[PDB]
Amino acid sequence: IVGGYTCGANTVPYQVSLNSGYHFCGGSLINSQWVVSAAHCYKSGIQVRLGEDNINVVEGNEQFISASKSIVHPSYNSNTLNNDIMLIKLKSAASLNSRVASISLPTSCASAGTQCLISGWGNTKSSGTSYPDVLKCLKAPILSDSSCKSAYPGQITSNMFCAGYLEGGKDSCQGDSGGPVVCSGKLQGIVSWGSGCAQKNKPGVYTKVCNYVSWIKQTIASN
Ligand SMILES: NC(=[NH2+])N1CCCCC1
Ligand SMILES: [Ca+2]
Repeated sequence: IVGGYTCGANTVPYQVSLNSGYHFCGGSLINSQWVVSAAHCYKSGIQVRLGEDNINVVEGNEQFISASKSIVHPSYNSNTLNNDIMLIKLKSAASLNSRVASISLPTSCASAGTQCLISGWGNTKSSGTSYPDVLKCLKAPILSDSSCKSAYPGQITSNMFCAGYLEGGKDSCQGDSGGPVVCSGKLQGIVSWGSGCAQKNKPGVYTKVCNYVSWIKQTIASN
């Protein structure tokens, strides 16, 4: 997260870290057995880390649970990142508490101008590299589809939206992928892609979760 702030420990209790020997992506807990992330975060051997603040220190509220299965969206296109969403099932259910909590799925799509909370352990610099140990947060509005498509001609589908600031300085970044965009208490986005980080006229691009609720619910009910 570039241009954000330190969330505070466990203040984003649905935020998970995906670990394969190291943190490599975020995700969101949607019930005690299932996490939503980005398809471009797919790999085998994922351990889901819940209750994290400092990802380099055991602080006492963590749960580390291996994934038993991962399901990439059937229509995911790795060239274009269309349908950049996957589901991860936990081998054992998480123990839900104030610091390990699920986030609700949308009942409809959110409007442009709605303010959202984006979070992750990704790079905090727009030129160069610095990774935080603790979770970072950014408040950012959903941008109009026209400003999104103007920034990325030919690349935006109906399964994507932009959020952030056209003036630059505030954005998600490498290592935030797969993590949440929450608006009005609902998981509306997944950190997906962008051009650089926090650059002018290049807002972040997010998977549009409201298009996937039926797929999510049916997939988890059958797996
Ligand atoms: N929002 C961005 N600029 N991103 C998304 C996360 C990966 C790097 C590009
Ligand atoms: Ca920790």
